[PDB]
Amino acid sequence: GSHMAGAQDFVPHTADLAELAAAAGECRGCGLYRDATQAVFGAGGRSARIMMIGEQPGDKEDLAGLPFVGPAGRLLDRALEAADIDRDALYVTNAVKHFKFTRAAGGKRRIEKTPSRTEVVACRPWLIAEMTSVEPDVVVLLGATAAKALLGNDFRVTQHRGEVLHVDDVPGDPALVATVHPSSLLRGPKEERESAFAGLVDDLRVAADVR
Ligand code: SF4
Repeated sequence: GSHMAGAQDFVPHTADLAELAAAAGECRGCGLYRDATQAVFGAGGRSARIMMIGEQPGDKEDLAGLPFVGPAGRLLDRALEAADIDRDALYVTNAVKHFKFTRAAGGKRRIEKTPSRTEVVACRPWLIAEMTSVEPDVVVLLGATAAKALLGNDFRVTQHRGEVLHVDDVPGDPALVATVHPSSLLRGPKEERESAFAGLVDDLRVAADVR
């Protein structure tokens, strides 16, 4: 096998977020563009100092064209308010920008499926473009896929959670904070979810206090 070009062929020579988001709908960097409605790019402006990265769009994100609009987005807004963070002062995006899903005989119309490492690596040039555009001071990695996208396939959020990290190789050398994805707070033991929500708030407060 070989290392793929992925999305790089499709990223234009621009740091403008609107031009990048329009170009991302034309991306064929992996197979996910085929069945998805549209690219789900980031939301926010280049003056943000804090960038947050999730895994991929969900069903409602794919329909709306923006990240974190489903129930996960409600929980994200709850956490952000608890951490004194204005959502529109952030740039929020996802490691993978087309909805990966399965249809099914019966049941839900579209069932989210985990992006493979190949798709995360293929879509990573868009992340690099976004970080070049926004020049964030701190990046919050919401969940295991977003964290692995910038920190390595073998990165474990449980090993480093809440730490303020630096990778050798991300534009602008922001501080990075790996934390829980808000969707994980929709399922699991109730008191573990409340503990993990508190910890998410802690990690967000830490990210916002990074100078
Ligand atoms: S997922 Fe990322 S890489 Fe695959 S097609 Fe959509 S934009 Fe291009």
